[PDB]
Amino acid sequence: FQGAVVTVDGEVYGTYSLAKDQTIEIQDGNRLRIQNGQAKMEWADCPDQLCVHQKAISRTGESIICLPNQVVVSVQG
Amino acid sequence: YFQGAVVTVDGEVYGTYSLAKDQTIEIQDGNRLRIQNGQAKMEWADCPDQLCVHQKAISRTGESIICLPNQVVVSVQG
Ligand SMILES: [Zn+2]
Ligand SMILES: [Zn+2]
Repeated sequence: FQGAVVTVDGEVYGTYSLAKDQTIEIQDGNRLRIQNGQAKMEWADCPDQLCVHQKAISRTGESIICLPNQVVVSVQG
Repeated sequence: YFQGAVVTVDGEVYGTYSLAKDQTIEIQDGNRLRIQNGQAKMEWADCPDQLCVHQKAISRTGESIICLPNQVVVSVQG
């Protein structure tokens, strides 16, 4: 399956299918929304809010990162 | 203040490299980043999937290139 791989401090947190609408609360500091086959950072407690402003991802290799919270979201097949 | 490519390996910041200067960053033995014409691109990697090498060049704040097998994160900050 094609999913959004989430790593926190370099450790794989989980892999979430893009084909299923879901909301992932990543260790209280980030919230990922999977909707219509795309992953987007819906909310974050980081000061810069850069992760929240990155465009939704759906293609293999694409990523969303929250550097202050060491969160990496990546699309893997 | 400058626009640069922040490189993290295993969550540790290695450095920030100005996008305004053409340079090659050899990130340990597994990844090589090329800064050229104000853009950062993964030129080479020893990873099996080669996904980082196929990612589009980045130049805008927040944009990223990641090599998941080698725990390399490249991000534009500033
Ligand atoms: Zn963030
Ligand atoms: Zn790679």
